[PDB]
Amino acid sequence: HMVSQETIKHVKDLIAENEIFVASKTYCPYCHAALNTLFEKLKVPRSKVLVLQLNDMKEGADIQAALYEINGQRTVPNIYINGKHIGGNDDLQELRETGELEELLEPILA
Repeated sequence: HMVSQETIKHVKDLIAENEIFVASKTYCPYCHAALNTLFEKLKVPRSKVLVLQLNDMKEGADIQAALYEINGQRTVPNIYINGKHIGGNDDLQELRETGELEELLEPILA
């Protein structure tokens, strides 16, 4: 219970309001891997995805701490698709490999 309810609600809002939400950082190899998969490989429209660079926001550490409380993950990339917690790049690639990611992205690509 490290973070304010204000921050928890704000992060929950970002998760709910955006088709895809990706918590990221600048110069983050695995963040780059996940975004390259989404935008370049799978051609998800960039305008449908909210990407935040935590290290460059005042509220950055606060947002990261909120995500830890919400989903138990402490690292970036931290991905949500259609309100559902995906995880990091490992998780995204695993869903891709089974064919699940295709079905998760379908309603969004429409």
